Amino acid sequence: DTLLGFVELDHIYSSALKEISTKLSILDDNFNHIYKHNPIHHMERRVKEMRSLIEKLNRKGLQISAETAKEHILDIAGIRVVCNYLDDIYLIEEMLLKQEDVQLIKRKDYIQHPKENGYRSLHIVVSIPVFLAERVEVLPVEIQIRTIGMDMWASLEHKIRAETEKYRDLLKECATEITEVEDKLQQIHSEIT
Amino acid sequence: FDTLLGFVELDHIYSSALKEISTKLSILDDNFNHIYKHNPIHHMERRVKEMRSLIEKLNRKGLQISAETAKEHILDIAGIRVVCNYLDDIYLIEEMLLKQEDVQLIKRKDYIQHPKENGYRSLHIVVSIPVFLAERVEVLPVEIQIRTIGMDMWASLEHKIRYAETEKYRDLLKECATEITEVEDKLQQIHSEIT
Amino acid sequence: DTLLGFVELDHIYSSALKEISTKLSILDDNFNHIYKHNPIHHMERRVKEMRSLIEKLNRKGLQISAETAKEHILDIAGIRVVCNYLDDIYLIEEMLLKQEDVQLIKRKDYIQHPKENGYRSLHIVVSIPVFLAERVEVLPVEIQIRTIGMDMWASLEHKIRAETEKYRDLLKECATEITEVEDKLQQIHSEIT
Amino acid sequence: FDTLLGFVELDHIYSSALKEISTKLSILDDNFNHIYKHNPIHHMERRVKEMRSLIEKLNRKGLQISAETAKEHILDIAGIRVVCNYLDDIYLIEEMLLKQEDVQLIKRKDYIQHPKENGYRSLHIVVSIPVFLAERVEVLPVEIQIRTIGMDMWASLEHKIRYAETEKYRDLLKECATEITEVEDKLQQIHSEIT
Ligand SMILES: Nc1ncnc2c1ncn2[C@@H]1O[C@H](COP(=O)(O)CP(=O)(O)OP(=O)(O)O)[C@@H](O)[C@H]1O
Ligand SMILES: Nc1ncnc2c1ncn2[C@@H]1O[C@H](COP(=O)(O)CP(=O)(O)OP(=O)(O)O)[C@@H](O)[C@H]1O
Ligand SMILES: Nc1ncnc2c1ncn2[C@@H]1O[C@H](COP(=O)(O)CP(=O)(O)OP(=O)(O)O)[C@@H](O)[C@H]1O
Ligand SMILES: Nc1ncnc2c1ncn2[C@@H]1O[C@H](COP(=O)(O)CP(=O)(O)OP(=O)(O)O)[C@@H](O)[C@H]1O
Ligand SMILES: [Mg+2]
Ligand SMILES: [Mg+2]
Ligand SMILES: [Mg+2]
Ligand SMILES: [Mg+2]
Repeated sequence: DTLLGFVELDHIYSSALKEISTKLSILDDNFNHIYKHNPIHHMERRVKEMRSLIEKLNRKGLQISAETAKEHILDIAGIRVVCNYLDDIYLIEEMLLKQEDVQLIKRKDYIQHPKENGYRSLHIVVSIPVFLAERVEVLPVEIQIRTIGMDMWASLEHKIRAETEKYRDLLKECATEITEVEDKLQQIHSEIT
Repeated sequence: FDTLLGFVELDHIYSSALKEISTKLSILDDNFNHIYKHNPIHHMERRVKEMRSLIEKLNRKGLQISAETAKEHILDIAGIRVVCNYLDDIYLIEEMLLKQEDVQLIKRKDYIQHPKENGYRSLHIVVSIPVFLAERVEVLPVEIQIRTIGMDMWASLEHKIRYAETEKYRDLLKECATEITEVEDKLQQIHSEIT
Repeated sequence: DTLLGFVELDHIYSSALKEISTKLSILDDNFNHIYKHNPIHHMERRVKEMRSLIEKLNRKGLQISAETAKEHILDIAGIRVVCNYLDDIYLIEEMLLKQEDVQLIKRKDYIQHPKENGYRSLHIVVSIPVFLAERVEVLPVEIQIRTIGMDMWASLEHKIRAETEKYRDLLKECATEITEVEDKLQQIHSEIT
Repeated sequence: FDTLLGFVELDHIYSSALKEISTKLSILDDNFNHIYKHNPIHHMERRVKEMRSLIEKLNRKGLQISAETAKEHILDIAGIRVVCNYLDDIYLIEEMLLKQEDVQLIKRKDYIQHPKENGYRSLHIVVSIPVFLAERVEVLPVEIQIRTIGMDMWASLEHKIRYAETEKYRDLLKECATEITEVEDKLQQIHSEIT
C-alpha cells in the first residue's frame, strides 16, 4: 500500500535528477564553449534509499508516508557537482539560479562557515518542473557543489564514520591544507584567464 | 571567416537542444511504462546536421550561406528520431510531448496517414525548445521523426538504394513497405487486446 | 553463506558480459569501417536473476550452490545481438568464433528449426577469459543472435506467457510473415552490396 | 591520397584498442572493489590522437608522414589516463594489468619517483593489446598515464599555462606540486590505517 507511494516517489525524483543533470551539463558545455574552461569536473546522482528515507522520517518524528516525505525531506533527489576550482562553485550557482524555472528553496554555505570537523560544500535545494506522462510535478533537488579537494576530503571522512575521534584532528588538518593549496591553484587560474 | 564561427556556434546550441529534447522524451517513456507497463519508445537516434550537408541544403534552396539564415529557414539542424514499438505509440508520443507548456509545434507532416509515393511512412514534427545557456536563452527548433521499427527498417534500406538505381527496386520496395504495415497492424491488434 | 557464493557469481559473470560486449561492438565497428554496413542493430545484456537461477536449479533437481550453477547453468550471463538482416546473424557468429580466445560450447539454431510456436533465434554459448584482480576465470556466455523482426516477435510473445493458447495460432501466423518480409529485405540488401 | 586513408585506418583500430583497454581496467577496478571494498580508479579519460597533432609530432621527430611510420614510432596514438584515488592505487593498477597474459609492457617512465623539473608527476606505461577485427588481428600500443587526482589537478593547470608565460608561475607551480604530494601522502597514510 504505502510502499507503492514510495515507489512512485523514487520514480519521479529520478526524473527530476535527469532534467537538472541536463541543465547543468548544458551550462558546463556552454561556458567551456565561450570561455574555454569547464566548471564541472564530474557529477554524481542519487535517489535516496527508502530505508534511509524511513530512518530520516523517524528521526524527525514524522509519519512514514510518501506525501509526508515529499513535503518534509528535500534531499530525496540529490546531485553532487564536483568543480575544478573554488570559484567554479559559485559560478554554477549563479548560472543555475538565473534560470526562469529554477527556484531556490534552501541555501547553506559550508565553504565560508565550515562544520566543526572541516567539512566544506555549498548546499542549495532548488525546485524543478518534471513533465510526466499525464501530470506535472515541481520537485526539490538538493545540489551539493564543491571542489575536487572538498570531494576527496569528504570521501575519506565518510568512510571513518566509534573511530571518528582518532583521526578527527588531522582530518581537519588535511581539510585546512586542501583549502590552502586549492586557493593557490585558484589564484593562478584566475590570473591566466 | 566570421561565418564559419557562426556555424560552429550553431552546432553547439542545437546539440544542447537535442539534450533537453532527449531528457523530456525519455522521462515520458519512463513514466508511461511506470503507469501502464509499456515502453512506447524502442530507441532514439540524435544528430546535428553536418556543416557540409547544411551548406548543400542552403544552396539547394537558393538561400544565403550564413548561420542567421540557417537558424531561420532550416528546421532540421537538430534532428531526433523516435523509433516506437507499435504504431499507436507514435501518436501517443506526439500527444504527450506537445501538451507540455514549453514545447510548441512548428511544422507537422504525417507520412503515416499519407505515405509518399515510394512507400515511406513516418510522422515528422518540428517543435521549439528553450535552451538555457550560460548567459542567454535560445528557443530552437528540433525536427522529430517518429516511426515504428518496421518503418525504420524500411527507411534504412531505401536510403541505401540511393547513394539511376532506385527504379529497379521501386516496386519491390513498395511491396515490403506494404507488408510491413500489414504485419505491424496485426501485432498492434494483438498488443491492444492483451493490455 | 551460500548467498555470498551467488553474489560472487553475479559479479564475475557481469564482467564476462563486458568483455564479450567490447568484442562484439569492435567487430560491428570494424565491419562497418570496411563494408559500410552495421551488422548489429543493438544489444541487450543481462545477468540471470538469482531467484530464476535457483528456480532453474530446482527444475533440474540440482543442488542450490554457486559452484553447481556455475557448472550446469550456461545462461547465467546472457547477451542478445539484434541484427539488421538475416545474414548478419551468421556473420556475427563467424566473426566471433574465429577469435582465438572464444570457444564454442553449445549451438542451437532455431532459425532453421523453429520452435512449435514460431520462435526463431540463433543460440550459441561461448567461453570467455575474464582477468580479475587476482585470478583468471573462463566463463560461459549465452548469445542470442536474431533479426529485429525476430526480436519484436519474441517481445510480443513473451508478454502472453493460461492465455497463450488463444493467440498461439496467429502468433505463428505473424512469425511466418515476418520471416517472409525480412527475406525480401535481405534479397534486396544482398543485391545492393 | 592513399596515406590520408591510412591515417583514417589508424584512428579506427586505435579507437578499438582503447575499448579493450578500458574494459580490462574497469573490470580490475570493479573486482578489486568487490574484494577489498575500495575503488583504485576515480575516473578515466580516453583519447585517440588528432591527425593534425599526429602530423606535428611526426615532423617534430623528423619522421616520414605515413601511417606505417606512425604505427611503428608513435606509441601515444591511443591514450588512456587512469586517475586514481590514492598514490598506492597507481602501482596497484600497473601490477594488476601487466600480470595479464595478453598485456605486454613496451615503455615505462616513472615521473612519480623522478618528477620533472617543473614538478610534473605521473606513471607512464605503454602496453600492447590484441584487437580482434573482422578479418585480422592487430596488436597495438596504448599509452597509459596513471596518476592521482592531485597529480591530475596540477597537470591540468600547468597545461593551461602553456598555449613566454611559464617562467612567471614556474616557482608557484612547483610549490603547489609539492604541497599536493604532501597532503596526498597524509590522506594515503590515513586511508592505509583504516582499511
Ligand atoms: N546531493 C548528493 N548527491 C549525490 N550523492 C550524495 C548526495 N548526498 C549524499 N550523497 C551520497 O549518497 C550516499 C547515501 O546517502 P544517504 O545516507 O541516503 C543520505 P545522507 O548522505 O546521510 O544525507 P542526510 O544527512 O541529509 O540525510 C552517501 O554515501 C552520500 O555520499
Ligand atoms: N530527425 C533526424 N533524426 C535522426 N537522424 C536523422 C534525422 N534526420 C536525418 N537524420 C540522419 O542524418 C544523416 C545525414 O542526413 P542529413 O543531411 O544530416 C539530414 P537529411 O536526412 O538529408 O534531411 P534533408 O533531405 O532535408 O536534407 C542520415 O543518416 C539521416 O538518417
Ligand atoms: N541471452 C539473453 N540476453 C539478454 N536478455 C535475455 C537473454 N535471455 C533472456 N533474456 C531476457 O531476460 C529476462 C529474464 O530472463 P530469465 O527469466 O532470468 C531466464 P529465461 O529467459 O527464462 O531463459 P531460460 O528458459 O533458458 O532459463 C527475460 O525477459 C528475457 O527476455
Ligand atoms: N594517455 C592520454 N590519456 C588521456 N589523454 C591524453 C593522453 N595523452 C594526451 N592526452 C590529452 O590529449 C589532448 C591533446 O594532446 P595530444 O597532442 O593528442 C597528445 P600530447 O599530450 O600532446 O603528447 P606529446 O607531448 O608527446 O605530443 C590533451 O589534452 C592531452 O591531455
Ligand atoms: Mg543530504
Ligand atoms: Mg530533413
Ligand atoms: Mg536462457
Ligand atoms: Mg604523449
